[PDB]
Amino acid sequence: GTTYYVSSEHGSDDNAGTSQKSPWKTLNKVNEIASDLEPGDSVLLEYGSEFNDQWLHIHDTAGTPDAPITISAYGDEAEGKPLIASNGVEGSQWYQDYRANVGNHKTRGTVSTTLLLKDVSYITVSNLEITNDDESVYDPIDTWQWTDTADADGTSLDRSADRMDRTGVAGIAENGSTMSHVTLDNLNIHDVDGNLYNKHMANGGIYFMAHLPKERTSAADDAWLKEHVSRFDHITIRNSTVKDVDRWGIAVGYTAYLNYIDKSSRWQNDFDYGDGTIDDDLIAKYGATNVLIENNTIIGAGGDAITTMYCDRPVIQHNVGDRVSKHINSVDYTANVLNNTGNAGVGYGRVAAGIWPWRCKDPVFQYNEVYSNLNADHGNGDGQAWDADYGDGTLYQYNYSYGNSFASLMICNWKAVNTTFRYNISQNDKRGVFDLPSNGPGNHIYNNTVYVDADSRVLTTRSNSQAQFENNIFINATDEKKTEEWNIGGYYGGQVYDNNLYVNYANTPASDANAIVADDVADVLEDAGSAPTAAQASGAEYSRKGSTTVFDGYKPTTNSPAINAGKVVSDLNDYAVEHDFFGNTIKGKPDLGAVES
Ligand SMILES: CC(=O)N[C@@H]1[C@@H](O[C@@H]2O[C@H](CO)[C@H](O)[C@H](O)[C@H]2O)[C@H](O)[C@@H](CO)O[C@H]1O
Repeated sequence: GTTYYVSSEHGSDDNAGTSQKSPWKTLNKVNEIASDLEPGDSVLLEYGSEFNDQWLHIHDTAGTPDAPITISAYGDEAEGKPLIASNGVEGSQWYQDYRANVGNHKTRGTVSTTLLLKDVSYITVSNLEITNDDESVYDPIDTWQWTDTADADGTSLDRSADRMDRTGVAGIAENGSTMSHVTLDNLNIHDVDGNLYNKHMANGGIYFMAHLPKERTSAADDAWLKEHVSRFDHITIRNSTVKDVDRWGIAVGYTAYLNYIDKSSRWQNDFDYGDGTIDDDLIAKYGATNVLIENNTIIGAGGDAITTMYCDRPVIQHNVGDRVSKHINSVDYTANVLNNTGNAGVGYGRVAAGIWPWRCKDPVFQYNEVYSNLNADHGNGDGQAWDADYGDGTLYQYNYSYGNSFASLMICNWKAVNTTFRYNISQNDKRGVFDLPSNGPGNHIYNNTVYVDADSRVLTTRSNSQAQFENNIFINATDEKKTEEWNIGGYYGGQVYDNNLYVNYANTPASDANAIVADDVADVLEDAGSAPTAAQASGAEYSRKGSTTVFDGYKPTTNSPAINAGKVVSDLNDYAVEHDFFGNTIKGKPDLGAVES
């Protein structure tokens, strides 16, 4: 098919636009043909371009498996990725409507979006700079700090509950068809100044949600509704940066069809989650398939870094979350949050975790780093790196958490079931490592290494529910031997421990008939607590290849009591043991903790 060139500085809207020799100047020539773009068509924006007060709204078109549509850059890479900068302009706005009740949230309203993909399939978008700046909002994460009062050091926030929602990239399905094979690659998304509060409008860095294609009046409409399902398949977001956005970093899969998955009777925000189990057929039919989120960097999101929602077996890997929950605090999150009818309340949704799933089935979170999730001591009711939330079969493996305000992992309330947390390193995670607030059963927590400083402890004090703890290394990183509270509460049997390593503690858990005790961590691990304290300058995950890595301190010493000392785990959630934190195969009786020497 056809290739179109646009050059902010060298082009003219009087050119044919079909040649680098004679390119267009503005995105309005692209907006005009957007829905007529065809398989194989490309739109190439020239490195060094700035499209200020402009936007790209592509709708109701598709590539083919063999001829996809491409939005990318052309020219001298060194001039910097072409910038698209809508700046909130009225021309960037559109009307969002789920067309049903999809939670006690604002789910209906005006949205400013720099790059909107509405029912577009088989499209790749790459190599773009995307902002949605409000010059009247300034709160950069690079120089952010906790201030007792609002708007100190010439920061400025709009705390309005009714602040217009903004997104850098919005993926919207509302045709009752599958929106499939969307690739976002190597986008630099920043300064998307959305609503501080709203969780389920297209409000943040990147947001994909599905709407009903028409209102549902009564049960009589289900037969039709269930056969024209707006949903996502094969969404990939990779190599992208999302920085200084409100509220969400990356959110994929919130859907009107949650009324089928969450079994609403009246469709009046009334739900039945059953035992927390989610049927395969249900999440596959009404939710999102083949969602892949990899090699991204999230810095200073107002709320959560990355959240998969109503996704079937999504894969979230090699991503980095850095200093999120910036705006989830008592000074910034002040207003009485909107619903569609009135108020959801003051402090409603004043909670955020790092990288996690909402009502997903067997999501895989592997090879991710999360640093210093913010504000647990200033009004953030979460502040964890990881949150096995409402959902079934969450797998967290091979992840690094550092310095999070409140704990490494949460497992959140009654309908959070069948979680595996294995081969993860937690270092300097504050006020707890494991957060077990009223969680459901089936949770297996094994072959983790957890470095517990004097500002933390093994369990959050509010922990009260089920966890099977095996082959862990617990390190009391203080100057005396601590008597730890190994056990709080009894929901679904409470915390059961077997065959873990307890370093520099004065006691072991009552339930652990197979405890390994060591007084000195230096007889166990090469250099515990020595992994990094902040994300690599580049935003990439630190390397885990070579003779030398930043994680080498978690390697067991040559005659470590960790070596071959684990029980052989039977994973309670049908997740086969394969390798350790570094990709080293597990050989024989596993080594205690997250690293096979
Ligand atoms: C079980 C629970 O309450 N978990 C909290 C999450 O709250 C829900 O999130 C979904 C969005 O995917 C809806 O907004 C739902 O109505 C909320 O109750 C919360 O999202 C996270 C962090 O933001 O932490 C838990 O406390």
